Amino acid sequence: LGFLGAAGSTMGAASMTLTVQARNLLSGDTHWGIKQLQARVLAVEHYLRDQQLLGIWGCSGKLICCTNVPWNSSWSNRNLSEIWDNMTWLQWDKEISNYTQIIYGLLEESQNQQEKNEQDLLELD
Amino acid sequence: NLWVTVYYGVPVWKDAETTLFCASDAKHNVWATHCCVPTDPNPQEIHLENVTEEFNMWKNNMVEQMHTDIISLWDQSLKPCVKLTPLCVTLQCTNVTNNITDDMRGELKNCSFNMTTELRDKKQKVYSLFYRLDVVQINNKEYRLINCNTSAITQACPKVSFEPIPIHYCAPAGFAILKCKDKKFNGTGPCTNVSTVQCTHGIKPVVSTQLLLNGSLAEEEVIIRSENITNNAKNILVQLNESVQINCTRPNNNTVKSIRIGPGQWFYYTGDIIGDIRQAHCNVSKATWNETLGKVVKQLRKHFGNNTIIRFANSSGGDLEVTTHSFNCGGEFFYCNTSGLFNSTWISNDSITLPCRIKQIINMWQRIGQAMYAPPIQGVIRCVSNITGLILTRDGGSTNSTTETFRPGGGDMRDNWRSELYKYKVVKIEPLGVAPTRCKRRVV
Amino acid sequence: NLWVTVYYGVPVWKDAETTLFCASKHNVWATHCCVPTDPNPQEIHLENVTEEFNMWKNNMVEQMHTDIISLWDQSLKPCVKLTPLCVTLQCTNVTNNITDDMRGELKNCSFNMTTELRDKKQKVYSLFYRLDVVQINNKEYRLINCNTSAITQACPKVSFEPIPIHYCAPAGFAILKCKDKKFNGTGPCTNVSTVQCTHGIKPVVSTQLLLNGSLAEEEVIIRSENITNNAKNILVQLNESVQINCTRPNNNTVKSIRIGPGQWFYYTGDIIGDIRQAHCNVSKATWNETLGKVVKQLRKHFGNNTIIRFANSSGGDLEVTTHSFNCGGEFFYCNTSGLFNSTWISNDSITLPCRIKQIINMWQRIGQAMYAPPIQGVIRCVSNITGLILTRDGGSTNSTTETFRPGGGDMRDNWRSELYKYKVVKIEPLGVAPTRCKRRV
Amino acid sequence: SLGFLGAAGSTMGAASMTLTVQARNLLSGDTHWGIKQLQARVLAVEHYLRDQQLLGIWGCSGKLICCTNVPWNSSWSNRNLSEIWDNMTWLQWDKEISNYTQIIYGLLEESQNQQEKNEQDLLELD
Amino acid sequence: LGFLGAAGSTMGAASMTLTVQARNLLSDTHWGIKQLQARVLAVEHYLRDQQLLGIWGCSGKLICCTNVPWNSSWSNRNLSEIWDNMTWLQWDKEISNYTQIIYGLLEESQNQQEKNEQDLL
Amino acid sequence: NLWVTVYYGVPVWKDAETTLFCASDAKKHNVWATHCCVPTDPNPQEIHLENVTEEFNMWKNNMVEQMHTDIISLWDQSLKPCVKLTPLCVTLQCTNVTNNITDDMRGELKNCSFNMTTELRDKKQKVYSLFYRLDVVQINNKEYRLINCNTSAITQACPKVSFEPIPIHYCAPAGFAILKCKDKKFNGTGPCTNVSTVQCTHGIKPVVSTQLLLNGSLAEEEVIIRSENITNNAKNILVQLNESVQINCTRPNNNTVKSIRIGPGQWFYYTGDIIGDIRQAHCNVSKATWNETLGKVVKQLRKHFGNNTIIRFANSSGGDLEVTTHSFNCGGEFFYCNTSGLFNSTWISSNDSITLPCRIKQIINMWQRIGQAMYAPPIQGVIRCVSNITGLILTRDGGSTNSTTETFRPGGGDMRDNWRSELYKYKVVKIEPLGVAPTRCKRRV
Ligand SMILES: *[C@@H]1O[C@H](CO)[C@@H](O[C@@H]2O[C@H](CO)[C@@H](O[C@@H]3O[C@H](CO[C@H]4O[C@H](CO)[C@@H](O)[C@H](O)[C@@H]4O)[C@@H](O)[C@H](O[C@H]4O[C@H](CO)[C@@H](O)[C@H](O)[C@@H]4O)[C@@H]3O)[C@H](O)[C@H]2NC(C)=O)[C@H](O)[C@H]1NC(C)=O
Ligand SMILES: *[C@@H]1O[C@H](CO)[C@@H](O[C@@H]2O[C@H](CO)[C@@H](O[C@@H]3O[C@H](CO[C@H]4O[C@H](CO)[C@@H](O)[C@H](O)[C@@H]4O)[C@@H](O)[C@H](O[C@H]4O[C@H](CO)[C@@H](O)[C@H](O)[C@@H]4O)[C@@H]3O)[C@H](O)[C@H]2NC(C)=O)[C@H](O)[C@H]1NC(C)=O
Ligand SMILES: *[C@@H]1O[C@H](CO)[C@@H](O[C@@H]2O[C@H](CO)[C@@H](O)[C@H](O)[C@H]2NC(C)=O)[C@H](O)[C@H]1NC(C)=O
Ligand SMILES: *[C@@H]1O[C@H](CO)[C@@H](O)[C@H](O)[C@H]1NC(C)=O
Ligand SMILES: *[C@@H]1O[C@H](CO)[C@@H](O)[C@H](O)[C@H]1NC(C)=O
Ligand SMILES: *[C@@H]1O[C@H](CO)[C@@H](O)[C@H](O)[C@H]1NC(C)=O
Ligand SMILES: *[C@@H]1O[C@H](CO)[C@@H](O)[C@H](O)[C@H]1NC(C)=O
Ligand SMILES: *[C@@H]1O[C@H](CO)[C@@H](O)[C@H](O)[C@H]1NC(C)=O
Ligand SMILES: *[C@@H]1O[C@H](CO)[C@@H](O)[C@H](O)[C@H]1NC(C)=O
Ligand SMILES: *[C@@H]1O[C@H](CO)[C@@H](O)[C@H](O)[C@H]1NC(C)=O
Ligand SMILES: *[C@@H]1O[C@H](CO)[C@@H](O)[C@H](O)[C@H]1NC(C)=O
Ligand SMILES: *[C@@H]1O[C@H](CO)[C@@H](O)[C@H](O)[C@H]1NC(C)=O
Ligand SMILES: *[C@@H]1O[C@H](CO)[C@@H](O)[C@H](O)[C@H]1NC(C)=O
Ligand SMILES: *[C@@H]1O[C@H](CO)[C@@H](O)[C@H](O)[C@H]1NC(C)=O
Ligand SMILES: *[C@@H]1O[C@H](CO)[C@@H](O)[C@H](O)[C@H]1NC(C)=O
Ligand SMILES: *[C@@H]1O[C@H](CO)[C@@H](O)[C@H](O)[C@H]1NC(C)=O
Ligand SMILES: *[C@@H]1O[C@H](CO)[C@@H](O)[C@H](O)[C@H]1NC(C)=O
Repeated sequence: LGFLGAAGSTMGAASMTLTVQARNLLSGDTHWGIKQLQARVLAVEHYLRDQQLLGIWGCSGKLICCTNVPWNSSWSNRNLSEIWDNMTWLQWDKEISNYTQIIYGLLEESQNQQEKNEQDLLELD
Repeated sequence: NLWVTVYYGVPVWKDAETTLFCASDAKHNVWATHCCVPTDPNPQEIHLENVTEEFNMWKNNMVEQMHTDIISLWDQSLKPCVKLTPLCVTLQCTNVTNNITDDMRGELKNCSFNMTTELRDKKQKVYSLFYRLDVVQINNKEYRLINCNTSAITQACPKVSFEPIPIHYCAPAGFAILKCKDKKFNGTGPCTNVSTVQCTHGIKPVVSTQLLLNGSLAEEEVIIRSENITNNAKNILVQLNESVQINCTRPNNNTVKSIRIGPGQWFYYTGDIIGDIRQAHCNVSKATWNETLGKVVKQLRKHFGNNTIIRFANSSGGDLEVTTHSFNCGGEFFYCNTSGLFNSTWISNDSITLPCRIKQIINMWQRIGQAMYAPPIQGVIRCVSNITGLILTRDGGSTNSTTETFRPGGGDMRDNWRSELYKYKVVKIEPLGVAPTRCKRRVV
Repeated sequence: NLWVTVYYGVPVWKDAETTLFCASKHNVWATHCCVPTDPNPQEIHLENVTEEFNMWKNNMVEQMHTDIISLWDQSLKPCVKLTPLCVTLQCTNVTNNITDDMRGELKNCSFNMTTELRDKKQKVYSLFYRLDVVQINNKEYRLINCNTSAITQACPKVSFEPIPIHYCAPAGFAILKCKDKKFNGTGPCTNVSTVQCTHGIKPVVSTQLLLNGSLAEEEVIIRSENITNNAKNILVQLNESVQINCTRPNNNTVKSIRIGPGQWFYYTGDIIGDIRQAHCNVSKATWNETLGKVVKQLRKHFGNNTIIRFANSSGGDLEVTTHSFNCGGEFFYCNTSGLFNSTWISNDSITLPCRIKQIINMWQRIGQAMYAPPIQGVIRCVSNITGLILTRDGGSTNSTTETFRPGGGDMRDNWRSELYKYKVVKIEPLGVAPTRCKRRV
Repeated sequence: SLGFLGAAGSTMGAASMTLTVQARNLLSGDTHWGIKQLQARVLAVEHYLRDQQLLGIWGCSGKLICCTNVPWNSSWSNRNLSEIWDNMTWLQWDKEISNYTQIIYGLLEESQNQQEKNEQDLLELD
Repeated sequence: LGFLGAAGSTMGAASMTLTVQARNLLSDTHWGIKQLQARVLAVEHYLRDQQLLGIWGCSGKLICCTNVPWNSSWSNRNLSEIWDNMTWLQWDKEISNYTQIIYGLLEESQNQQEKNEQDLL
Repeated sequence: NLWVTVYYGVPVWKDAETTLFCASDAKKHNVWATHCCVPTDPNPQEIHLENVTEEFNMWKNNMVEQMHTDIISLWDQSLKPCVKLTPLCVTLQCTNVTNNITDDMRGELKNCSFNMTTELRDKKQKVYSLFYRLDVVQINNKEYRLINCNTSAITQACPKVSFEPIPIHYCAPAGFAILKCKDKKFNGTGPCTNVSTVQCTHGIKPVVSTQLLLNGSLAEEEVIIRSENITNNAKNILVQLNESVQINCTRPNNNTVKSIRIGPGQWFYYTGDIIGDIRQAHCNVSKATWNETLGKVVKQLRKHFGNNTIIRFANSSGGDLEVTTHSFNCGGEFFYCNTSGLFNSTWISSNDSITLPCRIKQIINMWQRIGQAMYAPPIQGVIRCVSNITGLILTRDGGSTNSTTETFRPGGGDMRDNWRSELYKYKVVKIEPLGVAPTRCKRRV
């Protein structure tokens, strides 16, 4: 399908559309010219912020990444079978509201530790 | 077995506000000049399977942008044009008396004044006819133009066409336009048939005050949409599922003359008139009108009770711009009397002829401080247009008589675009998210 | 033995220039600085950091100058022009209810102005101050700027009252603060911290003496780019404020006319009651103690065996020789010679007369004249002196007696006071260092 | 954690654990005024991208800390390693050298070129 | 040697300058806008190239080997001609507008590889 | 047994339009320099490309189009803050200047008077001045108005602003490169084998003139004649000379310039009087040089027309002064010089400098646009300028009956042609870093 045809997709099914969603993110009177110029700049800023975060978390090389952060019961209490193919991703997303900063902080810290540990030992005399 | 996985490129979005740009493709038309992007929307439609969305037309920021953008284009288009400041002089006038019917007695005045010309040193005496609506007595009598005590007036440039053409609004990267596909949607429902486009439908900016012209029709039934049905002080936007054809003319054959005032600045004169003097008129089929209103009433009573009697009275007192049906017909500005359309009470072929007046000074968008002068148009004017909807208000002040009254409404023009784009929403794309996987990062 | 290793995100910076944005109802400042500031200062004190500051080279001063000029020019852009009024005036003196501290100061003028219709003229009467009117030669007069510049009426609905202004760094930049007690404006500073934005600095415009600014804290602090060089101004920051109560005592009437379609002109009309000169009241006791404190601090720069005298101002135009400020929206010019008479050898207030002027050539710029519409009623304000601009009279022959004269200068020096503590730097995330490891291959 | 540049007083070694905060604060989050603001945003982006491009070129993309295959030259600096990492901050370090920037970058560019061409030959062989 | 210097060199030889080119791709209201528009476009083109290398799994390498088989239909020219005699300009003329075909194929190979790894982890 | 190999930083490009930025050197109030505040590099680069071929087409070149667009804009922006002369167009009363003038230049000037508004709105002042007849049109007793009064507002150019052309370098934005053809003898309408890449163009002065190309690039080997279509007689022929010819032009009379205030800081300048001799403006070009130069051009034309042809020169078609004469700016004044003295002879199968008269006018419809006008303040003192002719613009009459005799005449057209000549050797391309090729490697899985 095309962009967003995955809207009704389950979390499992949705994994096969990560490339259509990703490829469509980039690009397609004084006051008019400025407004459109501003819009283009903002699109770039949003793009870069997302890339920076994936970089920081160590998942910049993939559309799908396993992290070194455990899942918390304070975030959700559902089964793997409940979530995959028995859940539509759009709803899964509303269900994780307010957990964004918690999760990001954890991703940053676990990545900080992994890089540090590798520097101390794999690079060791 | 409890871990975190992260994804990029997930099909997720949030309600969002961004700036849209226009595009249109089909001479010196302002809309055509401005909306320079080619469109050609061949791949636009993507259906979203298993999607329900919340829409709310009354909070549509796109309406606000159209209002803003339309005014901006209008003003910009009039900047490189002739200023008529030099015409704020004492004007001497007498009555036009020749070949005038009763309906037009005193309507036109024969005026003259001392105008400047190319050299500062030279003056010229000129003559013109005016509609009484544009001229005020000073107090053989002396007059001034109505705008001179408030602001300078600018003459619109004759080559420039403001004729509305379909305009498509296109999203910037990172955004999408989401559309409701529900024939019974009243503007705020949780639509269960949703699709998206990158650029929307070509909707033309037709501007009017009592009834709505050249819009879309409802697919199956008349739909009555209001932000608060209960609130009497709201415009009710009624969309018809059938159009009503209306024919409207300006029967007098106008001679247009022009005089140079400045180095390249020219002013257009009304000249004189060929043919007996008559007022302007619009014609609506009586039977069609009666069927149309009855259809509205049935739906209206579904909201207000099917044992209710509904009176459709004419407009309330107020300024011409408020009480009449105002529209642009062939470049001319008409102010028509709609009382002839609202004289029935609903309980359990000839046309309707509506007299109309013409005014050349327009305080468009009700923004006081500026005025535009509409040059006279050579010959006669005829246009045909479709009534695709209307605006009503409740009169209120009920006595629990179960007899509601709905006079015609009015207001700014935001409601006009809200009606046409009631089905569209804008969202932002959000590519990142996580899930409760059982996979841990595999590390040394 | 050692290898090159590189890092990203290294906490270092370089001196740099950039554009700071402004952040905080018909007030020009409020309108422009529509962006709110965060409620949280977010200041990080740095440990083990010394930084070098130089207030005389702080480019933030230049930015503020540019920004203020822009706002004034923008603000007057949509206002009615008064060029239709550059006509010959017929004037006589106002002689009734005169105390003679203003004899001939105000004149009664009349003129034929254009009304909204071009073919109708009207006789109008008004009262003008001598400062705005010159003789052409019941004599023929003209406004002072009708031979040099266009005159624009400031819009009656727009306030220019200064509000605190905060400047904020763009991403990639940071602002460092000095905050070193008794710092003289230059060199290494050890009380350094990092901030996102400056505090709110109110852009009060004045000459000779600075009003409603920051204090010197514990001691009076005197700063100059060069102590010896008499070409430099001396910025004296007081450690306590001095209040001054200033008024325009006459009860005025405001009248207006249409000079065009939607074009209204405002004028002084009539005066209710009798005539009194504008004036400012300064406590002498406070003032005399204040000056002594200033001298005690000046002594560390010139020697404690030197005798000091304070002189009145030098010659120049009104904007140069008198103290100037905006009070109630009116423009006051005050004679401060009475404040600088004494010598220091090793309620009892003073009243300073003031003058009122309506046509203002702002910022020492010529070609853009602003007309100040009249204010009805009586004007009163109380302002705080927080510092002075002084110069050393110069001409010294090493006589051991020195004289300091009130100075003044470009508005940049006033902003230089509150911008004293701030510096902006660019962040440089990359760096290289030696280590033990070689890249794994 | 002190936050952005709170590491200014930290030793070079200690400061390595704050590289992430410094990275986070590099991205953001009247006709003339509008232009000035656009210029500011564009330049910030250009600087960000230039640093990322170079990390790519030098083969350290995705890392905050990267070992290279370029040996250290004592002509740039000849100091005790323990003094560098434990008794100096990064700001002091930068000031200590404030040189040889182009030399180092040239060495990094080439050592990456050597590594990628060697990988290409080996992979075509197997 | 220099920016786009060895333009006439063969495709194989040309590998020696690919880095110089990469390093040189990054840096009155009407005038100011023209310049901003130019800067923005340069950024957009740059990011699109990076995005493509990302989606194909080549973002970490200047020179990338992929698993997409070569189609003799696109070109039946020999490696002995392509790397040793032809230049990149000539080659591009002979790519005969099949670039987008290859892009679609590269994208599919990458999708398969990322999914397979995730199932294996 | 092949797969796809992906490369980044690939040395390929495409023809592409983009704008260039303007740069200038370190050498006031010069309009060009004021706009082009970006300095050029002290050390320019050029890389010759070995085993390179390219194609140039000067007739389809957006570099020229940009230069035109920007030069117009700059001109107009420069006049934005200058005093408008709107109040100046009042009934003008004139008599002819005949008492001090020789029969030559007699009748060129009129002595006119008018009542103009001064600093105060209540007053007018009586002003009289000298005018060229070309700026004044009769109304009908003697009664005149300014010639462009009934077309547009006239703005006085600001007297401090210099328009003297300075070399301008156009520089590529990142992602783009400028290619140039170094072939010693080519017409730039096709393939080139000596090609190099540069960051910026050679500086080109923004000289404005018609039917004659002044202070440009000189050909090095021979006269080179180029056109878009040789057989199309409706097109201009650009002739690039390989030897320059010096032309000495003057405005010989010593005037007096006066000025008045017409408003609050508004100054108007006009010619007050003339002291001494009154003579027509003129230009002097060596005859011998001209005949040899023209002969070289003819030899070059013969290469395209035949061994037995007859090459006739004649003057241009009649029409507006602006298209008919060799217009140019000399010392800041606008000259409209005769052409016929140089185009009379037919070529068959001290130095007697030719003197041509020049007209001068102060109201100019700049850039051949209608609806705008500028007034040239009078310039105080005697004016002399000496310049180099580096090229010519001619048309062929066509309508051939194969008589073998053909006529060439001076002619003009859009001023872009002047810049096409200077830019005939440059092209702009977009750099395209990605590409693919077949390989013997596959990824490890
Ligand atoms: C609802 O929708 C309808 C249908 O589109 C609109 O009706 C149209 O209104 C426009 C504007 O008045 C009409 O266009 C004008 O037609 C004039 C007459 O043209 C005749 O001859 C041509 C052939 O040459 C026929 O195609 C045409 O049907 C007529 O028989 C022209 O003279 C007008 O020209 C104007 O502009 C030119 C420059 O472009 C000037 O030189 C002219 O002097 C003049 O100013 C113009 O083209 C159009 O014909 C109507 N369509 C139909 C089917 O009748 C309604 O107006 C719209 N309602 C609302 C409220 O918007
Ligand atoms: C092709 O190229 C030639 C270059 O030689 C051009 O001819 C030159 O034109 C310029 C512009 O008018 C001349 O420069 C002017 O010269 C005037 C004469 O003064 C002479 O003596 C002084 C003594 O120091 C010299 O510096 C000066 O160069 C002259 O030799 C000056 O009075 C002018 O200054 C005034 O005008 C300028 C305008 O920019 C102002 O900036 C100044 O403040 C001042 O008001 C000016 O310097 C130059 O002299 C000419 N060269 C020759 C032959 O002498 C041709 O014009 C050009 N072709 C075309 C198409 O024009
Ligand atoms: C342009 O073509 C010439 C050949 O005409 C190239 O010369 C080669 O030089 C290398 C050494 O650097 C030799 O090993 C080759 O054998 C030469 N080629 C031939 C056919 O003899 C020259 O390198 C080419 N220039 C560029 C930039 O590629
Ligand atoms: C919507 O639901 C149907 C089952 O009724 C399913 O086959 C289809 O794939 C779903 N749509 C999407 C985008 O997954
Ligand atoms: C989950 O979050 C709570 C806070 O609500 C915290 O106390 C707990 O330690 C967290 N557990 C894990 C496994 O992260
Ligand atoms: C986030 O917190 C709010 C608090 O009111 C809650 O309503 C909402 O459901 C939460 N979102 C989640 C847990 O997805
Ligand atoms: C608006 O809607 C509410 C709920 O239906 C109703 O109570 C209210 O009366 C409405 N507005 C007014 C002013 O009637
Ligand atoms: C409605 O009709 C009445 C009947 O005379 C009239 O007075 C009134 O003005 C009409 N509408 C308006 C504008 O009030
Ligand atoms: C008016 O006032 C001036 C003060 O400048 C004085 O010189 C003059 O004599 C006065 N004239 C009259 C009428 O007394
Ligand atoms: C107004 O104009 C008349 C013209 O007769 C003149 O006498 C009178 O003095 C003028 N009045 C003023 C105040 O200038
Ligand atoms: C200030 O400048 C003068 C010269 O103008 C010099 O003699 C003196 O030493 C300078 N003093 C300082 C504080 O640098
Ligand atoms: C002078 O002052 C008295 C007292 O307020 C007042 O009654 C009188 O009218 C004033 N005279 C004039 C000319 O204003
Ligand atoms: C960098 O090298 C230059 C070469 O002379 C030197 O002047 C400069 O001081 C060096 N940088 C520092 C500050 O160490
Ligand atoms: C491919 O063609 C070239 C040139 O004709 C030839 O040298 C080569 O042997 C052919 N096949 C291969 C790859 O050997
Ligand atoms: C010019 O004007 C004078 C008036 O003195 C007249 O004698 C002469 O003939 C006129 N010349 C022409 C050709 O207009
Ligand atoms: C233009 O060139 C073509 C050859 O490409 C030629 O056939 C044609 O006749 C030329 N046009 C004219 C008017 O000679
Ligand atoms: C005659 O024509 C030939 C080409 O056929 C040319 O090479 C030769 O130079 C010409 N000779 C003359 C005298 O024009």
